[PDB]
Amino acid sequence: VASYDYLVIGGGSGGLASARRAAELGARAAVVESHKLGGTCVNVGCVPKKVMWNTAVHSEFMHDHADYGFPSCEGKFNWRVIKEKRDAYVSRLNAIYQNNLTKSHIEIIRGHAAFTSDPKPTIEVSGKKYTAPHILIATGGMPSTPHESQIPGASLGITSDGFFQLEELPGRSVIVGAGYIAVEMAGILSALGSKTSLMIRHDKVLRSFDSMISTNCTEELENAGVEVLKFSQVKEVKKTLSGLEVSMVTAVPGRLPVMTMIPDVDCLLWAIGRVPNTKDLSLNKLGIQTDDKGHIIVDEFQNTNVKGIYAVGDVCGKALLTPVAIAAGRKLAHRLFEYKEDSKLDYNNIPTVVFSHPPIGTVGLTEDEAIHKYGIENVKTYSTSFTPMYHAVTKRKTKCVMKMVCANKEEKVVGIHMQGLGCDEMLQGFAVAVKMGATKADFDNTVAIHPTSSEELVTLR
Amino acid sequence: VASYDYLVIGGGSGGLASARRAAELGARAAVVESHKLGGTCVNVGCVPKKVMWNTAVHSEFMHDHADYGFPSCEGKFNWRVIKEKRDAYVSRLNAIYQNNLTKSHIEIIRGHAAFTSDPKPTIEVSGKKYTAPHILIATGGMPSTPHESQIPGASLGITSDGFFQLEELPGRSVIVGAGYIAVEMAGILSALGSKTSLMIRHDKVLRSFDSMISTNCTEELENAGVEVLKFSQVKEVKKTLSGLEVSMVTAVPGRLPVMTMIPDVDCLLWAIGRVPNTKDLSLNKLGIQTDDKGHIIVDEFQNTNVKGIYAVGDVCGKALLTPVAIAAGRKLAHRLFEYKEDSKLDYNNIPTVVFSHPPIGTVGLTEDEAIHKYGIENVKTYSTSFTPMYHAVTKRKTKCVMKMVCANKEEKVVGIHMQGLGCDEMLQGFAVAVKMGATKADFDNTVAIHPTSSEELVTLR
Ligand SMILES: Cc1cc2nc3c(=O)[nH]c(=O)nc-3n(C[C@H](O)[C@H](O)[C@H](O)COP(=O)(O)OP(=O)(O)OC[C@H]3O[C@@H](n4cnc5c(N)ncnc54)[C@H](O)[C@@H]3O)c2cc1C
Ligand SMILES: Cc1cc2nc3c(=O)[nH]c(=O)nc-3n(C[C@H](O)[C@H](O)[C@H](O)COP(=O)(O)OP(=O)(O)OC[C@H]3O[C@@H](n4cnc5c(N)ncnc54)[C@H](O)[C@@H]3O)c2cc1C
Repeated sequence: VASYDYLVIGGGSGGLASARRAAELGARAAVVESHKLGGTCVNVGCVPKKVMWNTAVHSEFMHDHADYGFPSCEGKFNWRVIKEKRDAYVSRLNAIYQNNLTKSHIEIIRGHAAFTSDPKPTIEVSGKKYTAPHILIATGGMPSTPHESQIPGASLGITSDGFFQLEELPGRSVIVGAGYIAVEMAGILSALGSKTSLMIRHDKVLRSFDSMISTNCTEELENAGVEVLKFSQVKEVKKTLSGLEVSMVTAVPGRLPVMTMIPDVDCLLWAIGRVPNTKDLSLNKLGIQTDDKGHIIVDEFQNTNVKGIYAVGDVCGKALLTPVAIAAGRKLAHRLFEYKEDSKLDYNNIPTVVFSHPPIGTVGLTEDEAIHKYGIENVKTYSTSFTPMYHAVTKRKTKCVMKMVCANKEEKVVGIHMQGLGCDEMLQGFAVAVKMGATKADFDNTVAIHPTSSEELVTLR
Repeated sequence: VASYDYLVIGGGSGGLASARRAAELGARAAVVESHKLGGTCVNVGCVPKKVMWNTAVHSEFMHDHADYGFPSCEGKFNWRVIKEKRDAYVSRLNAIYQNNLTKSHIEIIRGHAAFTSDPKPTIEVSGKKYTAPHILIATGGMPSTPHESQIPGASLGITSDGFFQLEELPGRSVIVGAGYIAVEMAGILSALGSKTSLMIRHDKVLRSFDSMISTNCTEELENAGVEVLKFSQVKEVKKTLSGLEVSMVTAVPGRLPVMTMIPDVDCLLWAIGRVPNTKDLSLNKLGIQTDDKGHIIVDEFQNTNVKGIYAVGDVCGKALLTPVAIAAGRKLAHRLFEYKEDSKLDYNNIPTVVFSHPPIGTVGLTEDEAIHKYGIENVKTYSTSFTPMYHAVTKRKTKCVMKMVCANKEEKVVGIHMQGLGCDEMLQGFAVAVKMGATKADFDNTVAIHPTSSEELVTLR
């Protein structure tokens, strides 16, 4: 039984960040990883998605070439070219992460970890036992797929994981889901030339975002050539002579349901949710609490119900983002190894960017949320909608929408929501201001930068 | 003698902003404009420059097309196409501004204003007299050109004004100056295909910016194909059989001077400075103080030395930016018409973006300036340099450099300097944070947005 100061199960965003900071603080740490280091973000998430987004962005920009004075660009996108380069880049990152661990003196234990029946919390990997007074579970999640029992032929569809394995651009693609992953995948497939449909259960995507954003985003998708199938769900999938045939039920409220077949589908992509990866951990041998989806339950300090067992990141089911896993893992290392007892992540005011076309940035409360926290009488919003100057000379157009949610007489800025060209890079510093408690006077008293889209946020009236 | 509550001389950025706010406050105002409304920014500045930058940006992006999986884009940029569209857009703005004035009930007096010999400050426009207890001079500036006496044939060169009149892309262009305007013009001409040289008196451009930026910017220019002629100045210009011939002196320190002729020059562009437009105002009839360049001198509240005469914007010679003229004109209207005596613009922490390739964003003190304000022992900087993920798959590369200047033990953020893709839209919100007095802990405690360039600023170590 090898003993360490800190054992980290999972070498993804949160596990690596926590292990590294712990080691800086003098901990003797080991990371257990059964697949590739870098976890979901590097291998099948953030990174490869962003490369594909940059690619889709080129496709759009190329539509405006002629408007800008240049000769019309003619063609066909070659999927394999970028796929090969994308894979190589991921390989480069994997090697870097590994080196980061080695330079820090963190041991990498390769294999699948499971808790043992032993009294003091102990794990087993490949027959060998390992123990530590502090064990972090950061095993992340996985894409959720429907059961063949509820949707027959569901297994003919792929998930976001399968998207990263594709080697050719699918001719006809149907994406099921209305969350950010669904939205991003649809936007990439469509821009690159797949005839794409997005199938949602209601009438708008991103229903948990501020309603200005969910409305605007749904419109932008339509405008970009994505067919949004509203109030629709899949009833069955079947393998035909030439691709797939999707049976769907459309049930507009106030109307009779109608069943439609979607033929000649090359790619059916389930983007319906994520499930936590806890199933094969033997949690129950320690009685560690989970919810009914399998999420590990923790307190504000990332503690599980068992002393010396912590959990961070996706496996916890809250705020499923790489930077949150990182920040939570770092704060936890400071608490454990630097004895900063008050060290923990504040889950409010976490900023998010959705890589749609144009991209979306949001931080803080939606208008409704502020309304429920402070009362209608105490909430005031400011918004603007305009066509960015980029489009002044183009036939193709996109819009930029921005909304600021203020509370109390002081007009404290409690939410910023926007969609538009440049919004992916614009959000970070306003997130800093929001975190600091800025009021609207603070924004207004900041001299604008002209001509930019960002200046609109400091000139709202 | 027609009397108003407020007379504004000049209908550009600051004059229009001030007149509009005054009118909201109940003032009966009139704007005197001898040319086009919108002034320098709209007609020959910010706006047309940005359109040309977006055009240059397309040119670059088109170099990466093939790397991204698409077929090589082949050609020749057509200057007149975009020129025509750019001019139309400016025409659209002129009409909008005019309408803005009318909707506000502001009178537009068309013509050139000059002060009169009259005791109570009075102006004359086209034979008629106008007076007000509050008169704002916001006449802006103009490009500076050398005297034929010092540089013979200087008048064969054009200025940034002339740049906006060009109808064809010059084959060979030489730009003289090392300030932002010079840098921007060179970057646009070069990206669009002119064989471009930038002639600077020292070894770096943007010498008043943080030295990380002046170094990086000079390198990026070289890397983008701009020939930077260091320690060089023009000695004479002459009209040859086929364009211009520029005689220059290069005087590297530690070396002997060497004279070179530059032949076959299509376009010689002077970007050496701006001069205030005060010369034809008859200021001296009121004894209004100017400095030796012709700038009107004002106090912190924009007052001139004469009661009821104010000046804002470029004519004052400080912080030559549209948003500063706007903010100063607005604060002044609140002071005059809302009786807010403490109403004035804080000239610290004004953010700037330079539309180079990649763009530059800066706010606050350079490292040297912090060093002189606080002492070397009290200044600590943080910086990073990296290749944006956009280039992971391209043969062409650009870099991103960021620097944070902190002061005192608390590490108050007193300066942010950066250059890189996306930096034009990234700056605004950090400018808000800087204005509010953020410290480095405030940045560090803000959860990152991944994957973006902006996240680097909140993860500096
Ligand atoms: C398509 C997609 C796009 C995304 N885009 C973004 C984005 O742009 N920005 C963003 O912020 N977030 C994005 N996310 C979310 C981000 O990827 C996750 O929030 C993040 O990866 C969660 O980190 P984690 O540390 O919890 O887990 P993970 O990164 O998943 O890592 C868990 C690791 O544990 C390993 N493991 C699991 N069980 C065991 C075991 N028993 N023994 C040993 N090893 C084990 C796994 O192999 C894995 O490497 C995206 C996600 C997806 C799916
Ligand atoms: C090439 C270039 C690019 C620039 N790019 C940017 C940029 O991207 N961002 C930025 O913030 N700033 C930029 N600037 C600077 C910005 O244009 C100026 O700071 C801004 O225009 C100054 O406003 P102003 O109100 O002082 O004067 P102006 O806008 O110049 O207006 C002065 C007005 O007064 C009129 N006038 C003058 N004298 C009289 C008289 N006697 N009677 C009647 N009317 C009169 C003039 O015709 C004019 O319309 C740029 C400038 C240039 C030259």
